[PDB]
Amino acid sequence: HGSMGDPVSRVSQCHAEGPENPKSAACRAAVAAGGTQALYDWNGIRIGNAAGKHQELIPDGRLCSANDPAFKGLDLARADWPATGVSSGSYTFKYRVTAPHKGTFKVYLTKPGYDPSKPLGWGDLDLSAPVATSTDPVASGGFYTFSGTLPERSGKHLLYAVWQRSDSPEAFYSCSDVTFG
Ligand SMILES: [Cu+2]
Ligand code: NA
Repeated sequence: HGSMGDPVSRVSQCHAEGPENPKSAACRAAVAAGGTQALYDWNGIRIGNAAGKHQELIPDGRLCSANDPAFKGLDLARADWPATGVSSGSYTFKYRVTAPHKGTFKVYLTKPGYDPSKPLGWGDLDLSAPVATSTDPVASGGFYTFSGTLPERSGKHLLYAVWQRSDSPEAFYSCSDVTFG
């Protein structure tokens, strides 16, 4: 259980605003669409029986909720999700982990031309060249820390992190909004 901490996941960012009266238009829309409970369960975007079949199990437009209706407010195609500013180059990812598990993280970045006003699909992600991978990182202080590389990009983008357990078919999913502008 967990979610991306740096760059902060969309679910954790809405939680940090105060789920009962969010600050941003985007998080207010997420709560009107899917309720406040999702934000308290920020560490629980999961598929119990994924077994590496992410693209088979998760429809386009359902990546940020992992096709769980509880999290459907996170699927909105907003141009205005609050975003972490990033730059191309080496990057130290921090994944906020509330329950450690053996397994592998892969982090994918949207392709050039990404339009956040359209639903997120697998086709929008560069799945052939993950920006980071980490197998069995060591939890410390409530985080996994692992490095990768953000490639050259120009404007609004999204990072999609898949955490597949190795002792279990369960996986966890995180989308983080970023901008290179
Ligand atoms: Cu867990
Ligand atoms: Na975005």
